[PDB]
Amino acid sequence: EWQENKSWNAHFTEHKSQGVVVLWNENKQQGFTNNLKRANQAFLPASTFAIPNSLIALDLGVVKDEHQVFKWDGQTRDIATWNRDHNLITAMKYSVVPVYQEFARQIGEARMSKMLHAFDYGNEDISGNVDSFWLDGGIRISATEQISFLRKLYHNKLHVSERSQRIVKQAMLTEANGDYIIRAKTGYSTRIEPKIGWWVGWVELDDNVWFFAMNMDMPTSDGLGLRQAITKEVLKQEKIIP
Amino acid sequence: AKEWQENKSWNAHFTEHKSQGVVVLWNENKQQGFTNNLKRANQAFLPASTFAIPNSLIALDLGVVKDEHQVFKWDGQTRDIATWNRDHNLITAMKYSVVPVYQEFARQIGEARMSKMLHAFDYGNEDISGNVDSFWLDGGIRISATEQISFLRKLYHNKLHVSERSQRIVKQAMLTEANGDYIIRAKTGYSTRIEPKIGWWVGWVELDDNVWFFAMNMDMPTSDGLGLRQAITKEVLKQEKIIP
Ligand SMILES: *C(=O)[C@@H]([C@@H]1N=C(C(=O)O)[C@H](S[C@@H]2CN[C@H](CNS(N)(=O)=O)C2)[C@@H]1C)[C@@H](C)O
Ligand SMILES: *C(=O)[C@@H]([C@@H]1N=C(C(=O)O)[C@H](S[C@@H]2CN[C@H](CNS(N)(=O)=O)C2)[C@@H]1C)[C@@H](C)O
Ligand SMILES: [Cl-]
Ligand SMILES: [Cl-]
Repeated sequence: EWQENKSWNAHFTEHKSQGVVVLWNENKQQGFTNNLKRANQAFLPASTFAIPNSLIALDLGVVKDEHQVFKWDGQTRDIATWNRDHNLITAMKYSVVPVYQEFARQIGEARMSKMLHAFDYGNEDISGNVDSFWLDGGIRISATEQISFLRKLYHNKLHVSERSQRIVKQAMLTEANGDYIIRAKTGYSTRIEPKIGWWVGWVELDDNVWFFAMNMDMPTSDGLGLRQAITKEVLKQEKIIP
Repeated sequence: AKEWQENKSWNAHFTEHKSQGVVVLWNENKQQGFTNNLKRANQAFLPASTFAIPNSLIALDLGVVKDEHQVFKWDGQTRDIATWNRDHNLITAMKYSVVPVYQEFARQIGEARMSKMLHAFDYGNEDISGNVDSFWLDGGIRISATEQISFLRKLYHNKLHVSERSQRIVKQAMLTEANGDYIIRAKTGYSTRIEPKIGWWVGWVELDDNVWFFAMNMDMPTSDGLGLRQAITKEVLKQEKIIP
């Protein structure tokens, strides 16, 4: 079942914001959200598209492994961490769009369309060329749809190799300590309103996994740390992390 | 290949705690090694719970362990470490150093396959003499800090003669710490059945642009000092500007 817990709206309104958190308790097969409507509204994925793009690139051999180096093209872009050589791990850490656009061009439109359909990722009616559609609004996805996709990835159930799925889950590693492991991907959609932040992923515990997907209003880049901070406040409230 | 560099200033991090030991570092990009004590870096000890790394690789490659979700049920014997008295999988068995799970792996692998695969891994002295389910606690096997690094470099590069999948699963199980600055994959040990009683910590630090392998051991006359395995290692990594 799904349970709506409107008490989590306080974690957004404390920051003069609005958003949705969606949680899924894998052991109990139960979901929770503050806003069932916004949980099911589709937003541009922005940098969260790094997950399916990386899976497809690895499965087709566009990317050999997580050590392959994608050289900087020497064009200075306005995110400083993009202006250097990357591998699949650092490209995900720094959300390096130009690396992902070269992956997409090599995948090509036909194989990209077929794979996203196989993954049941995003809307049926995608539009835009293969290096741009995932930046310019040609694909969108909801927080509940991000959870369903991430559950398939966690269980190695996507229609790509087990190896591809294991490598991308390695690249998603964000935090680990003696209490929990978080595998996740941030996003920040700026090209089309509403400007939003994403954080999608899961928390591994000794005896359970909690999937999460959040998006929130992001009128300026000043608020970007709230993607992780508000999510962690909800996880702490629900006793998932200490 | 390149000369080991000795840095005796690291001894201060041991003597601060009235302790003695060795830290060995390997800079992968530069193919350069560093230690406070070249002699002790080459001294071979029982691996104790550091053996969980090769034991898990062999169990996965032979199909004794299907994957990292397979549950190893508690046998119902109450042991003195409370976290052992519960069901485990390959991830939690490594986190809690659950010897009874690893002893079941070793019995299913058996003496012959265990001896052959440690030979294939070039692991320490390759000697499994003793009980098939305790030789890494009180039998003949011995490995040095430098030998631990040689083994871990092969694992990092998927160069051991087991499947790539087996190597990726064990590296997942070794995950110890991750933040925006670094990832540590590592395994603790504490050898208490045979003198000298020692602590171990072996593994690597992944940075954006390099990997630093480490192997440390130290005298551990009482369980008091077990946190020094990680704390002394991190003081050295901080001194060398590897972590903040
Ligand atoms: C993905 O969604 C986009 C990228 N994701 C970004 C992110 O890191 O969240 C970056 S924005 C980057 C963050 N660090 C720089 C400075 N932040 S600050 N000090 O101004 O608050 C800017 C980028 C948008 C992808 C689609 O571009
Ligand atoms: C592996 O080498 C041995 C195991 N390694 C352990 C470890 O924690 O490093 C456990 S010892 C663990 C720590 N806390 C309990 C002991 N007392 S305390 N709270 O002071 O640390 C249990 C175990 C020895 C394996 C061969 O047994
Ligand atoms: Cl990992
Ligand atoms: Cl063990």
